[PDB]
Amino acid sequence: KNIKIMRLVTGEDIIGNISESQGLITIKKAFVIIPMQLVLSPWQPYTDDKEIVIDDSEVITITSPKDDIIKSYESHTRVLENKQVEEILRLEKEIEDLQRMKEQQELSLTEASLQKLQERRDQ
Amino acid sequence: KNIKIMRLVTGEDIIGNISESQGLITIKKAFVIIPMQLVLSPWQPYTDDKEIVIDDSEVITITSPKDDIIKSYESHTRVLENKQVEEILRLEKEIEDLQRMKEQQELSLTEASLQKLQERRDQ
Amino acid sequence: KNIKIMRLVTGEDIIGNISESQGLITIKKAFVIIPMQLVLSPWQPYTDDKEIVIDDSEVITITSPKDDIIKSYESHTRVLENKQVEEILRLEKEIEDLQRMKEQQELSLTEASLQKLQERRDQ
Amino acid sequence: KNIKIMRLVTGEDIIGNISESQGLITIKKAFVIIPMQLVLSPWQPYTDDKEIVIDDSEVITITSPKDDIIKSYESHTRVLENKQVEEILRLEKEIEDLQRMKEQQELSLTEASLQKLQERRDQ
Ligand SMILES: [Ba+2]
Ligand SMILES: [Ba+2]
Ligand SMILES: [Ba+2]
Ligand SMILES: [Ba+2]
Repeated sequence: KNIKIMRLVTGEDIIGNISESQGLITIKKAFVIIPMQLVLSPWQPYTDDKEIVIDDSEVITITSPKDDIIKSYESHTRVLENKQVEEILRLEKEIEDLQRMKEQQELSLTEASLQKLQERRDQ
Repeated sequence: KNIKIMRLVTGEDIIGNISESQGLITIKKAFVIIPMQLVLSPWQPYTDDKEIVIDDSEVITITSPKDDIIKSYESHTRVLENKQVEEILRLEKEIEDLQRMKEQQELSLTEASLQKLQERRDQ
Repeated sequence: KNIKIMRLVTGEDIIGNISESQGLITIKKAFVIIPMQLVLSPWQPYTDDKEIVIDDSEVITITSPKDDIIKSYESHTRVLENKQVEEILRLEKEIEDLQRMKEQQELSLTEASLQKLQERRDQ
Repeated sequence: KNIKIMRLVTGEDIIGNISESQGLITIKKAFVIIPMQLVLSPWQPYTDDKEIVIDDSEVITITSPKDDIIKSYESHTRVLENKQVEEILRLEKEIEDLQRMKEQQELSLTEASLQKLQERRDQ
């Protein structure tokens, strides 16, 4: 584990897990720090990739942060995971309930209705 | 000691102690100069590192400043240290007073209460 | 254990743990009973001594109380201990947090600033 | 030195230096504690005696106090002495100034006026 803040050539502050292998660096769980206490936002809200590879030629400064920001970052990154798991449980329960109710509703049906059901499902 | 102002590719003015060793330069006690008299702000308010290493390919101009800005910078950099030391003394005194008062409060206690204290502290 | 209410020559009612050895009696956890349900107050709010020794020549009547007052006295004397322990935990946690924050704040300092810190602490 | 609070048969709280020799006790710098923070008042504001001798048959409880009251008592008993010394200096300076001014005023006088002065002073 290695948490190091950095400043991008664009002019923004990125905090996350860093790995510098061969110049090009790998970033995990990156967060944009908005100056405003502190506010953190997702860096790449359009991708699900765990790691993002960038080039060291496009980063200005890489430095270790103070402990308060470390605590805030850890708290935020565990709250997000907890909420994600809670939503997964909610979705699974709703899916199970809907499937059971649909099964019971479909159970009471006639033969011709079942044939029409199959035909329209095929269509 | 070597104080030289510089202009970054972003378009900001940085004043601080500079050391140019092998192209990449080391900066200590950097300050952003805001055009407004003069106003100075911390450059990296999220890190406690004494020195920051940047690349000469990302700096436009490095030049020595006039004496008025030198005087203002020295005054500001000593005022900050003085205030830091004063706050350290304040915190130490408050901690000592709180510890002493807690010790006297805990002194007056019963055996069963002491056992409950130890159990809940262990929990 | 022996709980016996008594009436003082002053004209007040004291309830607490009693021990009559050689005329002079020892009282622990004494409480003044205010006639108003029942209201209890500390008897000696300026001392931390567990036991107080008084003379039997200065007490009018010593008698055992009814069960309702015993229950109220026990409830009050456990609530006070519980609140005392809770406040001890609060104070310890606050002291630990303040000490940790002061340590991190002092960690980031310069040599001359450290020397000034030591000199002013000595003063 | 021995500071012990006590409760009198009258029903008041006395704090001061105590000495128990032969039953009868000696009290120095006694203060009445008024329940209201804490407020202290002189016990015997009509006498200048340093020590007052009372009988143990007229005191209910004698117990050691907590540290906060000790600190307050010491602070008050040094402030009173400091103010007393300051007033002594004020009075001495005023007396010296008045004596000097009277001496200079009396210096310029005639022989018959001096004789009348002596006669009326004798009267
Ligand atoms: Ba770089
Ligand atoms: Ba250049
Ligand atoms: Ba009796
Ligand atoms: Ba007595």
